[PDB]
Amino acid sequence: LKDCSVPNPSWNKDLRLLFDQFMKKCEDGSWKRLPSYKRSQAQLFTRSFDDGLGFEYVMFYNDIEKRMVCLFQGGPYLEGPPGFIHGGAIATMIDATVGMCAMMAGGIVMTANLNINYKRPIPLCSVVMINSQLDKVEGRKFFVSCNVQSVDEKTLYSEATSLFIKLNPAKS
Amino acid sequence: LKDCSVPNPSWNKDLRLLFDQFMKKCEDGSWKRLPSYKRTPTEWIQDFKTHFLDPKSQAQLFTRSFDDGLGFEYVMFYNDIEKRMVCLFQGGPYLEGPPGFIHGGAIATMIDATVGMCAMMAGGIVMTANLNINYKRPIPLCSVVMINSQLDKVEGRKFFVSCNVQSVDEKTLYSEATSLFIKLNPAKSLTLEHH
Ligand SMILES: CCCCCCCCC[C@@H](O)CSCCNC(=O)CCNC(=O)[C@H](O)C(C)(C)COP(=O)(O)OP(=O)(O)OC[C@H]1O[C@@H](n2cnc3c(N)ncnc32)[C@H](O)[C@@H]1OP(=O)(O)O
Ligand SMILES: CCCCCCCCC[C@@H](O)CSCCNC(=O)CCNC(=O)[C@H](O)C(C)(C)COP(=O)(O)OP(=O)(O)OC[C@H]1O[C@@H](n2cnc3c(N)ncnc32)[C@H](O)[C@@H]1OP(=O)(O)O
Repeated sequence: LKDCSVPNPSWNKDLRLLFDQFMKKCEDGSWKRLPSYKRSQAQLFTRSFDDGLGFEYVMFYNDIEKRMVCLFQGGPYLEGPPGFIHGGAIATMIDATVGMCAMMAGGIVMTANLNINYKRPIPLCSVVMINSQLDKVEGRKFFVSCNVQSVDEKTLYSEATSLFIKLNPAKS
Repeated sequence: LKDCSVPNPSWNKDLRLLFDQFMKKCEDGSWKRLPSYKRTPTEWIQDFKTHFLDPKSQAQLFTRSFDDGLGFEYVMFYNDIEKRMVCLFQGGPYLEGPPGFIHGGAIATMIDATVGMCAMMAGGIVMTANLNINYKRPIPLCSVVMINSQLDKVEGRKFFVSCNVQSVDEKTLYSEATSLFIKLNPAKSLTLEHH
């Protein structure tokens, strides 16, 4: 049972720096780091590449603010347009972030809607901040939105909205 | 240039039988099989870098980064007169999200791949601007689905594509999506559109 949401030697300096800043944020308990594990042959999609090759990320959650931040570094195996991250790898990390935000707020959910605007392409081996927030809850409906930005927060790469439906275990 | 859109021992009978059916559809010439590779063909890399975007590898196509059967297994067939691209897709165990089912991002990925390849046939080098997915029913691991996309309208550099994700018998609708793709303006050119 290995935790992948901790620094390894594939991590760019920018990702290490940001991770350290968010670990400091965790000092008073207002933020908290989420461990992540690999998982027949079935494995978690975002944790199925070797180190550095696929998704490298850590999530930090702020309960008071119902906010999830994903620090994310995309490896060479996530390529779409030459030199950039595939639009589906972006959707994947968006979904994993906004979904985990809903799940920390309110428990088990599944994505019903995912609406992504790609504003600027993301360079392969770059590091981004996915910042999501729970906007409103309406019964079983969780409305989470987010944005993907450069580490320095100058560049806006993507914006997304999403709807998660809390499952009713007495039905599934 | 090894073609990954051909049958291999991981392809279950439904993927294999549905490949044969679309291969039959290709005989009259109305449909055509697309190849797919682990890496973009060097002609398109050259074109892309030299005229559009170069950010200054082990690089390989996201959808083709899994060994046989574990990830995305797929083939695309295109109909030019219908402006319609169909992807036959089988999702392996490494695509798991909810236990037993394909991750929403791996569904988004195969949707993006399909609608994106549809936009490219009509528009050349394009990139995703919007991708709007409704996930209606969960897709079980190792199931074979069809992604059916069509180009709905072209307006300047805008290509609007729709699609559906369906079971082989078409009775179960897993997902539906809409999308906007945008034909890239070369880096050294003006557009010269409104704005
Ligand atoms: C052969 C095998 C190879 C395999 C291939 C392998 C892999 C395949 C690769 C795959 O992985 C798929 S690429 C997947 C990842 N995609 C991206 O990263 C795209 C990032 N975005 C951009 O680079 C730019 O934003 C883009 C180039 C898209 C547009 O940038 P520009 O060109 O500068 O566009 P303008 O800003 O002048 O806007 C143009 C018009 O569009 C409108 N518009 C724009 N965005 C919109 C939105 N989100 N909703 C609604 N509308 C939107 C806008 O209002 C305007 O309309 P008007 O206002 O009516 O004029
Ligand atoms: C699982 C553990 C996580 C693992 C960790 C991995 C994590 C990675 C995460 C990824 O893996 C992602 S989870 C994997 C990807 N997700 C899926 O495949 C979900 C497929 N969908 C479904 O199973 C069902 O549609 C769902 C369970 C979503 C809802 O099924 P039901 O329970 O039958 O709910 P109802 O259908 O009665 O509708 C409920 C309400 O929502 C409204 N609505 C529904 N869809 C809508 C849409 N698209 N737009 C707008 N609205 C929509 C609807 O109008 C209704 O509203 P009201 O009638 O006004 O109340």
